[PDB]
Amino acid sequence: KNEPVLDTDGDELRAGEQYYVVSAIWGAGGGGLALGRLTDQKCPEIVVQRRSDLDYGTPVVFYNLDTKDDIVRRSTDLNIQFVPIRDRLCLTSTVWKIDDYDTSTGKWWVTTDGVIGNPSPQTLQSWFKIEKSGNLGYKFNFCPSVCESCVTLCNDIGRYGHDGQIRLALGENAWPFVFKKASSTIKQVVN
Amino acid sequence: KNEPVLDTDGDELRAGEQYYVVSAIWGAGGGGLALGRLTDQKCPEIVVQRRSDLDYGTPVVFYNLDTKDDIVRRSTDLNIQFVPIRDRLCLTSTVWKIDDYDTSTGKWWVTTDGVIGNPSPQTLQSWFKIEKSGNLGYKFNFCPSVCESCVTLCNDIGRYGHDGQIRLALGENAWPFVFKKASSTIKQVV
Ligand SMILES: [Zn+2]
Ligand SMILES: [Zn+2]
Ligand SMILES: [Zn+2]
Ligand SMILES: [Zn+2]
Ligand SMILES: [Zn+2]
Ligand SMILES: [Zn+2]
Ligand SMILES: [Zn+2]
Ligand SMILES: [Zn+2]
Ligand SMILES: [Zn+2]
Ligand SMILES: [Zn+2]
Ligand SMILES: [Zn+2]
Ligand SMILES: [Zn+2]
Ligand SMILES: [Zn+2]
Ligand SMILES: [Zn+2]
Ligand SMILES: [Zn+2]
Ligand SMILES: [Zn+2]
Ligand SMILES: [Zn+2]
Ligand SMILES: [Zn+2]
Repeated sequence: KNEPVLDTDGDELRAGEQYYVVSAIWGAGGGGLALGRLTDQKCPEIVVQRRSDLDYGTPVVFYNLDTKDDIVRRSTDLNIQFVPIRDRLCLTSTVWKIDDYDTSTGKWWVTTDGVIGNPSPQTLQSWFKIEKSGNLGYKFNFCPSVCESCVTLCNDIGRYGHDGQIRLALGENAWPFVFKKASSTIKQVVN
Repeated sequence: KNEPVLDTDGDELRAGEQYYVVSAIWGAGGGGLALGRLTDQKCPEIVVQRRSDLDYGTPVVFYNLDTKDDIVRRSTDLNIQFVPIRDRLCLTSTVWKIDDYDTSTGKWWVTTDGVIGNPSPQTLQSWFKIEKSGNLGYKFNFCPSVCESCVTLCNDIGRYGHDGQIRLALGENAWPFVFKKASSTIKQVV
């Protein structure tokens, strides 16, 4: 029942379709999201942002909580999965999830090896919401409500430098994004 | 400066002194807290509650954020450490800390191997608060203020049965406790 998330063409986002997640702020605001690697723990791959605003990164696909709903809506728990075109460097999943607290940095990082579906305590770390960010794009929000009796973090996602890369983590200042159709989705609006 | 936490004799808690942490609800509400262990895990030890209300468990000591304050006060971050009278089972610390999320239960357990002091992002999981719980004892709360920029859990601590034992975890319904001074030795000013 919530309002649909829109892409840069003004079209409602469709579950199951590929979208680049691109910073709503260009220049020093960077480009799109992608799979990255840390040298101390190369798998699972982490979520990073490309520094070049003309690099849209790797597309993601959204999976709704209600698998019957074709539309991606604001403020509704969903799973997010990178869909790389090239061969896998890691055998962990490319599904986003919130990591365990990192004492070395004070951060709750967005990483991968998440799980699709099965809303439950077991999958709590894999559920994200998309929220409107004022009048400038959207933000990711980790505040799952799939388990009413579970204590959870409830916080927006920002971007933070670590080891020379731009990572995503829970933080006080959300980073805004827009959604751009990947080539496979552009085919869906043309005959 | 917030109001002091009081023990069962009406005396303020002092840092470094040993206190049993005993359920304010007796009978089916159980007894005091103690070090325990899991089946697959001997180390670090976990925080458990004794089922018998005349078993006060293992005493704890409190460490203040500011090492100069000797009084334990409500709604202030502190470290909590078991001081067992029995041989250690582990080389890990007996300092309380919030565990990593347990996907198999949906719980954020209170465990040990925490750290004393050094309020920082590195030690964030080791800082607890004591709050009044209405007309019946005190509750523990995990909601550290030691790192203003850090994102943190912020929740009361309840008691939950798992795998035959009574554990503590973050939860919506806090469990109430009182503090019984453990030793009959002289109350010496630090
Ligand atoms: Zn439309
Ligand atoms: Zn249109
Ligand atoms: Zn290293
Ligand atoms: Zn590039
Ligand atoms: Zn439906
Ligand atoms: Zn991890
Ligand atoms: Zn680290
Ligand atoms: Zn690193
Ligand atoms: Zn105050
Ligand atoms: Zn008063
Ligand atoms: Zn006194
Ligand atoms: Zn007094
Ligand atoms: Zn002072
Ligand atoms: Zn240790
Ligand atoms: Zn642990
Ligand atoms: Zn750890
Ligand atoms: Zn488990
Ligand atoms: Zn179980």
